Amino acid sequence: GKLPPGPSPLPVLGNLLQMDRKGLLRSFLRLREKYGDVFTVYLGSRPVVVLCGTDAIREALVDQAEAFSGRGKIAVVDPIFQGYGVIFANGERWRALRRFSLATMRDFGMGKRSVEERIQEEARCLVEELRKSKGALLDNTLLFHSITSNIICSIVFGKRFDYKDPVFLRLLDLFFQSFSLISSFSSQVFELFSGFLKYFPGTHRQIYRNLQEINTFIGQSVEKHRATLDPSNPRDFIDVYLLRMEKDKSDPSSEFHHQNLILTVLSLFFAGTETTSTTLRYGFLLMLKYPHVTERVQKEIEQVIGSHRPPALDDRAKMPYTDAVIHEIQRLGDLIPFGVPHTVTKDTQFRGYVIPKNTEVFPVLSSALHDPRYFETPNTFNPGHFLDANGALKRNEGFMPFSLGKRICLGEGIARTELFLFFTTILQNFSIASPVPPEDIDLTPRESGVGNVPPSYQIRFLARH
Ligand code: HEM
Ligand SMILES: OC[C@H]1O[C@@H](O[C@H]2[C@H](O)[C@@H](O)[C@H](OCCCCCC3CCCCC3)O[C@@H]2CO)[C@H](O)[C@@H](O)[C@@H]1O
Ligand SMILES: OC[C@H]1O[C@H](O[C@H]2[C@H](O)[C@@H](O)[C@H](OCCCCCC3CCCCC3)O[C@@H]2CO)[C@H](O)[C@@H](O)[C@@H]1O
Ligand SMILES: OC[C@H]1O[C@H](O[C@H]2[C@H](O)[C@@H](O)[C@H](OCCCCCC3CCCCC3)O[C@@H]2CO)[C@H](O)[C@@H](O)[C@@H]1O
Ligand SMILES: OC[C@H]1O[C@H](O[C@H]2[C@H](O)[C@@H](O)[C@H](OCCCCCC3CCCCC3)O[C@@H]2CO)[C@H](O)[C@@H](O)[C@@H]1O
Ligand SMILES: c1ccc(-c2ccc([C@@H](c3ccccc3)n3ccnc3)cc2)cc1
Ligand SMILES: c1ccc(-c2ccc([C@H](c3ccccc3)n3ccnc3)cc2)cc1
Ligand SMILES: c1ccc(-c2ccc([C@H](c3ccccc3)n3ccnc3)cc2)cc1
Repeated sequence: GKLPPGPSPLPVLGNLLQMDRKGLLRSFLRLREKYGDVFTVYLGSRPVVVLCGTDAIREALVDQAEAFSGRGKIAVVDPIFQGYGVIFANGERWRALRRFSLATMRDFGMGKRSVEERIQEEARCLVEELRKSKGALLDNTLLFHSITSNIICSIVFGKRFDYKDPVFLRLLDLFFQSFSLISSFSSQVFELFSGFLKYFPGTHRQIYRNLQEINTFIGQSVEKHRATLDPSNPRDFIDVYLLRMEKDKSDPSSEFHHQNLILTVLSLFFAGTETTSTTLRYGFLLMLKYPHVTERVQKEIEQVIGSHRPPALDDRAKMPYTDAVIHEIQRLGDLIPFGVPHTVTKDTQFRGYVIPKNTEVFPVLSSALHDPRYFETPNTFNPGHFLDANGALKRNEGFMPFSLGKRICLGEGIARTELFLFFTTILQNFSIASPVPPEDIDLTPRESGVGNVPPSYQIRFLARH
């Protein structure tokens, strides 16, 4: 009849500066061990419910799907205004964002050319590019960001970029390069007081460069498309925009808004490719640790796909072992350990407790991905987790990398497709190696960030013959 049990928000002088997973995990584990699978922790004076393990998470996201279908909130984590929710002042801006997001999402699933085909084309170009390395040790970060990003570029501009095209490299840099922001508590307060909120990284110097060349490219590309536009046959998304602009008679202010909102949406699409990239990077790090598994996968590729044709999405149905391996990669990859926050849409009764309407809830996906109740070896790579006695693919309750229920990842489809095609196409044409012996491969993620990302590592792709 009350909120789940948990620690008190007090004392206030109890260091409101929690900043690190190595210590947040320690705290998380302690709380779960003491209060159970469902507890409440406070962010400032804000109650946040935490769900642990496969059972609790599915009972909420699935069994009471509607109740737990509310969107999470963006809360201040700093000691000042700690816990306060932050929102856009104009509710319409938000609704417009959701609208364009969905519309654009629908448009990308259209066209004569399928996404699978573009991913195959990209996989082909990746193979060729890797060959040029003649097996030298390299950091696959740039190329893995490149292959997922190029799919969006292909869809938008009509064709992919060459990996070394300056515009493309500046684009990858704009979205994924880390930059340093220098400021004091006082200077940040002063900015807000002056009416400015600069949240994203990049000083004039840093970003003005990339951005300037990028805009020029977009400008002229929109120009070329317009000069050769065929209303009967839209080639790509730029055409779709030009056509869906016919009779868009609106003042400069409103025109600006429509245009910039599209760019903002495309930006989110680009950022989203990072989850797939990271999963691929984690996957290959894992393959380095298990050379024999990698070989089995290559063997299955040989049996089903052969070596005279590129892998196709429908080949996955006949490749249970590789499928199982990819599942393990996502499971152990554990990209979003804490899950994405939700809110209950009404006072909700859950396992004897009452979660007030609008309360934030975190389904800790990591605690499910490593659930000893459903995975025989929760902390060890094991394809058996998804295979029956006859080696056929089988599902596992603990597997929920894309989350579950009504808010399940809208991109799970394209992500799975890219994972499969990139993973199999690469291993079909290459074997991999590292100075670091298998038994010494460390799967520990970077200490920074909210998600799990493999730290930089060296790997070599040996062309097969
Ligand atoms: C291996 C890759 C990916 C993983 C593991 C993943 C994971 C997730 C997870 C766990 C959520 C939160 C679900 C919840 O609220 O409970 C989420 C949401 C979402 N993802 Fe992904 N994602 C991936 C790829 C993608 C891609 C490629 C896109 C974009 C095209 C994308 C778009 C979204 C969107 C729009 C949502 C919010 C959905 C909603 O609340 O209704 N994701 N994703
Ligand atoms: O004085 C106005 C100047 O406008 C420049 O930019 C044009 C561009 O040529 C024209 O393409 C643009 O509309 C399209 C760009 C807006 C974003 C469209 C998005 C579509 C999806 C992919 C990302 C871009 O409108 C701009 C004007 O509002 C023109 O280049 C100049 O020639 C013209 O003199
Ligand atoms: O509130 C009183 C307690 O404060 C400290 O414990 C804190 C820890 O310092 C603090 O690190 C911990 O943080 C818990 C919240 C973060 C982990 C739980 C979830 C947060 C949201 C994302 C998913 C995980 O909360 C504990 C309980 O509040 C002190 O260490 C305790 O001695 C004291 O009893
Ligand atoms: O249509 C108005 C909507 O208002 C609320 O939605 C919130 C959303 O829950 C809330 O997530 C959203 O936040 C705005 C986007 C997140 C902040 C982004 C900025 C954070 C600081 C750095 C710059 C970016 O604001 C919306 C209101 O403007 C209500 O919850 C919705 O039910 C209602 O539909
Ligand atoms: O037609 C209504 C649709 O509602 C949901 O789709 C939502 C998704 O639930 C919802 O996640 C999505 O949000 C679009 C904005 C994405 C987040 C943007 C923020 C990211 C973090 C920084 C601030 C901005 O908008 C979609 C389209 O409205 C349902 O999931 C869909 O099934 C349903 O078709
Ligand atoms: C209740 C109590 C505490 C928290 C909490 C929220 C965030 C963090 C902390 C964090 C650190 C590492 C992984 C995930 C989150 N953080 C700080 C800035 N951005 C993320 C630590 C704790 C959330 C709810
Ligand atoms: C293909 C399609 C779009 C883009 C693109 C390029 C730059 C931006 C640009 C941006 C600027 C800085 C960081 C991220 C994106 N933006 C965002 C909102 N309005 C402008 C957005 C999108 C790049 C390639
Ligand atoms: C339109 C298109 C895409 C999105 C979008 C929404 C959320 C994210 C968000 C994400 C945010 C930043 C980097 C990588 C991913 N995410 C995480 C898991 N699944 C998605 C990325 C993109 C929003 C609107």
